Amino acid sequence: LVPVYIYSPEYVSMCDSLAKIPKRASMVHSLIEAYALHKQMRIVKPKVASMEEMATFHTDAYLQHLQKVSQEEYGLGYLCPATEGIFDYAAAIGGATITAAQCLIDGMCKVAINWSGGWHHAKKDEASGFCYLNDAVLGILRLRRKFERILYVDLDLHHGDGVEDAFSFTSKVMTVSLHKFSPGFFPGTGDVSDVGLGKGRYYSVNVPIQDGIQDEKYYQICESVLKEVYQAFNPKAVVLQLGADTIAGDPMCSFNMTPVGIGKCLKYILQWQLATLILGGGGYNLANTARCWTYLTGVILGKTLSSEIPDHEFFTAYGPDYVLEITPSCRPDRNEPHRIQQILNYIKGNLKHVVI
Ligand SMILES: CN(C)c1ccc(C(=O)NCCCCCCC(=O)NO)cc1
Ligand SMILES: [Co+2]
Ligand SMILES: [K+]
Ligand SMILES: [K+]
Repeated sequence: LVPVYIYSPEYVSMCDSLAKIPKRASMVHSLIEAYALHKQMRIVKPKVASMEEMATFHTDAYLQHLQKVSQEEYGLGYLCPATEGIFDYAAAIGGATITAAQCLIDGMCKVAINWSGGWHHAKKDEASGFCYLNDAVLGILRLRRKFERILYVDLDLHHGDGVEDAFSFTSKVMTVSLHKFSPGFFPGTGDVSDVGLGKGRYYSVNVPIQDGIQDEKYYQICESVLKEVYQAFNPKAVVLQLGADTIAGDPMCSFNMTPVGIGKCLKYILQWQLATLILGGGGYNLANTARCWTYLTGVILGKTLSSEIPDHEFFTAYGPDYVLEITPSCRPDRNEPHRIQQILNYIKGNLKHVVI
């Protein structure tokens, strides 16, 4: 049947509050609306995550803390300050991801979308990198009720450390993250020699990338890795994290990608035809993130979209040119193709240890 699109007016208003990405949620949805793609999807009201559902991953001590400070010392510092209503926004986004997982279980759909999810840094007892709750972990754990092996792919600019760590000692969930890996660059983990630990050894994969990667070399990397993971690990479902802080024009100022490069990655995964749970993440050039996740939504739906941005609530944000396409910046590509090749070999090596 048709892709699920998780959405409600109130969920969006809630996610709009998030101080680092104000009104992003409305922008993304408004743009998806303007292209009529919600017509071609099933809309499902997210449920709010209960206290017990969040404790499938997070500790009770953490969670009760989060709640208390939401009314008026678990990582709630500079990057995750303890503002009002944060407990509720966290529950909302957690429930939204879980809800999508549920839809995939009940075979309602083969793809389910929560663009406002993708909070990949949160730990069981600590906030991190703007992430107060790990919704990707919550959804993976929900998918494990039905699906034997889960692949978590993370294409955010940043290492999916929170999700990797949660599953670091298990062979039931494999984590693949492609990310900027550089001294000083958050969160600092996920060098190619990071493979997980114990029973989980070889069931974490990390691709370290330098500034200025563009669509071609990026897709070459991504395809090469996923092909191997697919053959070795033979996943029964995919949780996919598509943070748009990789996209040219983002103030993270790092990668030099366009949504076409990412959708080719998404297409690769989609052809496996598994239960796939699609998440957003970072993305701080707000119009650009909307263009990306709108385009990606086109891809999910095998639609080609018109190059001119329809008029809608946030049309002014798309000036001066009002086109869907993003132009690569002229920034240097810092990725030596030798280093990339050793990275790919090192991973191919690693993945030989994975036999199901
Ligand atoms: C005062 N000073 C010199 C500094 C203050 C903050 C940062 C920083 O960490 N910036 C990066 C914030 C991390 C965001 C990661 C969240 C994300 O998009 N994950 O996907 C650096 C220097
Ligand atoms: Co990010
Ligand atoms: K990543
Ligand atoms: K693992």
